[PDB]
Order: sequence, then C-alpha cells, then structure tokens
Amino acid sequence: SEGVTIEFKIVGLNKKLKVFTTCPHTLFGASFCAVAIEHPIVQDLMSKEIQDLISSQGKNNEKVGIYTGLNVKHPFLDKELPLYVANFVLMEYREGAIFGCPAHDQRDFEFAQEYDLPIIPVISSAIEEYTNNSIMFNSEFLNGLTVSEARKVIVEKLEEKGIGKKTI
Ligand SMILES: [C]N([C][C][C]OC1=C2C(=C(Br)[C]=[C]1)[C]([C][N])O[B@]21O[C]2[C]([C]OP([O])([O])=O)O[C](N3[C]=NC4=C([N])N=[C]N=C43)[C]2O1)[C]C1=[C][C]=[C][C]=[C]1
Repeated sequence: SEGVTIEFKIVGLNKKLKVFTTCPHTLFGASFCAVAIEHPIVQDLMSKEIQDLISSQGKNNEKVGIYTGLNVKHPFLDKELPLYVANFVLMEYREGAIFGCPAHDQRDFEFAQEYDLPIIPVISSAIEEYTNNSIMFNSEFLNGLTVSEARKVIVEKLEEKGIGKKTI
C-alpha cells in the first residue's frame, strides 16, 4: 500500500536480500525471512533439487515453507534470522520477500508455530488525523515511543545507514 524496503546481509556471502514491509517499527520482533517460490534468489543461491521439495503443494491452505540453509543478519541486533521459501509469499507483489513478526501478525504466527520459531512481542496495547498511542518495547532505541513516533524514527535510522528507503 505505502511501505519501506529493507536490505538484509546474507550470512557467509556477499549477497543481500531486499524485503518490503508496511510495519517497519516491528523490526526488533523479526523471527524469520521468507521469499516466494519463484524468487530469483532460489535460482541463484540454491540447488536444482529445490523443485522436488516445492512440489511435495501437499499442505494447501496451511502456511508451509522450506528452510533454505541460509540465514540473514539482523540489521540492529547481534543475531541471525533463518531464510525460508514459503507458499504464502506472492512473487508478483512488491519484492516477493518479507520479514516475519509472529507476535503481531496472524500469518507469521501460523508459520512460526509450525516451525518452532521464536515469538517476540514489541507493541504494548493502550495518516496524521489520528495518533496510535500503543508503546514500543523490546526494541532498543524505539523503547517508550508510540507506534507513530516509532515508524518515523526507524525509517530515519534505516536511511541514515543506507539499508532502507521509503517506497511508494
Ligand atoms: C498480512 N498481509 C498484509 C497485512 C499488513 O501486513 C502486515 C505486515 C507486518 C505486520 Br507486524 C502486520 C501486518 C510486517 C511483518 N510481517 O510486515 B507486513 O507488511 C507487509 C505487507 C504489505 O501488504 P499490504 O497489503 O499491507 O500493502 O504484507 C506483507 N508482504 C509484503 N510483500 C508480500 C508478498 N510479496 N507476499 C506476501 N506478503 C507480503 C508484509 O508484512 C500480507 C499480504 C497478503 C497478500 C498480499 C499482500 C500482502
């Protein structure tokens, strides 16, 4: 609709992953990264046998994915996030790649529950016509800020480091 594009460093390689989000302020609650089945990164960084795993389609309506074997470095935390090929990510929409926040997104929770991924809460429950007064927590420099202030500060920090930009 109107979001931000974020670059993630792929661990042990000189390659990057661009993801699109409409909730950049929930970045400290990221558990995984997921790309579409038809994403270029599948043909570039993975074996041809990945198509055999993909066709095994079996669990429809259920959020399923395959761990690629690669991790991405979190931009602000000393930690890595696993990278998946997921059935619920659409290639034709934006970058065909997402970051997952299971504590505040139903689709991300269903995926994390299946693959035992961590659940990290970041919003404590209370464009310019209204202000969302829910407060950020577990989010380093975003702590204590309302959701509205946090959306602004995270974008300034991503732009300041050359790893994020506004995307219409
Ligand atoms: C879940 N819904 C959206 C609802 C709003 O998205 C939410 C998003 C977060 C949170 Br926290 C809460 C809601 C965070 C963490 N996941 O990021 B979020 O913002 C993006 C958000 C942007 O979509 P929109 O419609 O709001 O403009 O959808 C996710 N996304 C992006 N590209 C994607 C892609 N190719 N295939 C799938 N999903 C993608 C991203 O998920 C996904 C959805 C289902 C089908 C087509 C397109 C989007």
